[PDB]
Amino acid sequence: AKIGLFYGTQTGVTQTIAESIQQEFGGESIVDLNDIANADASDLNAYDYLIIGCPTWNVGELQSDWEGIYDDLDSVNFQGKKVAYFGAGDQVGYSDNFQDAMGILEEKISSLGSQTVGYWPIEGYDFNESKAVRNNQFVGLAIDEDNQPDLTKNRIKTWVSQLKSEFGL
Ligand SMILES: Cc1cc2nc3c(=O)[nH]c(=O)nc-3n(C[C@H](O)[C@H](O)[C@H](O)COP(=O)(O)O)c2cc1C
Repeated sequence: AKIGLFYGTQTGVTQTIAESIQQEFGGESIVDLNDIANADASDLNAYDYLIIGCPTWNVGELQSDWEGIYDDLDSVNFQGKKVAYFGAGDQVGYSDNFQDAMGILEEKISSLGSQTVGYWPIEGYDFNESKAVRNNQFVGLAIDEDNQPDLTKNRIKTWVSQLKSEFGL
């Protein structure tokens, strides 16, 4: 497929989100679903468009699978690639580290030369701090299944519509 979606998940929430995003784009012919646990950093070179999904764990940390491959990301040339991000988090229980993982990954990947696409508004959330916020916007789609499960479907539909334009679809 033209778009490669790489996700990491601990309790399965991020995977379900990834599956809905794939479905919203039109299926396997449009988006390849890849678990980062089974991937090598170089697998990311094969796509011009990437979607990175990662839930925040422990104290504002990367999901373990993303944690593992983090240092290897330096070996991938991201120049010219357009990358979107999404993450699962808990704004109530971790109000000081909401969606930190997504922020940590975007900081690293954008520093390697990629173009971030898919900024999302912060107004629909209530949190104190997040490493995923830049100039009053999230760097990617923030999902909260713990506190706002009723908003997920529409958030995904809206975000995917937004990305289609930016990914040339
Ligand atoms: C031990 C623990 C630590 C967590 N830490 C954070 C955090 O620092 N920031 C955040 O936004 N969410 C945090 N969360 C919420 C999770 O990211 C959230 O439950 C998410 O749906 C987990 O996704 P997964 O099933 O894909 O791994 C934490 C949850 C648990 C159980």
